[PDB]
Amino acid sequence: HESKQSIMQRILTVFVFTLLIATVGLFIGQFVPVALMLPLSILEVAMIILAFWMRRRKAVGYAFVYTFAFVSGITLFPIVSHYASIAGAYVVLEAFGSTFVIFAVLGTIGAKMKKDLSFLWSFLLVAVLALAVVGIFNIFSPLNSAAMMAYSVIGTIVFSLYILYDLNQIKHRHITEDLIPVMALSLYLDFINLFINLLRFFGILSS
Repeated sequence: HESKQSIMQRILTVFVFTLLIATVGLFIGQFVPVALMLPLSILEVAMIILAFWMRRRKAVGYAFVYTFAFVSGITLFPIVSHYASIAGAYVVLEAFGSTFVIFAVLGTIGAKMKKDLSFLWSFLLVAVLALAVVGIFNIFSPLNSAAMMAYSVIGTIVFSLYILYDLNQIKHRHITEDLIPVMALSLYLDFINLFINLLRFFGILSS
């Protein structure tokens, strides 16, 4: 017999693990040949689309989530490599740090606050869809410095709210132990998408 704590603690545990696993992949990704790396524009929007797509009421298993963490890690290297080659490698750690305290604070506030934030789902879902549209647009008609900057701020807001909203809904909704991987998967996609948005913002700002 589970409690709402053990369920939540297990989700946060898997989440931490996905982060580690991805980081392993990020290391390995530095060895992928140039002929096998995807364009920056495509990778960036890909993570948005996945964050929407993997946010389905379908239940997935741990094997899927950890493999997705490892392989996304590898493929997201060209992003880290780009914004570090225009602002210095220190901006990667800076972006990680901000993403970290943001998640840690908004996550905690979200998991303990009294109100039920369920009414945000439509606003949030429309927002990620708008981010995706601009991201697809960016592939065929590249945005300028101020535009990508403004975009990253919107994205920073949207996913910051998603971290708060997910930890809140994890508390309020009926979450059985079979929905543990997909909740962890979503939190991972929140984190990663918030990381990319912050990296692009601070990357551009330092050049």
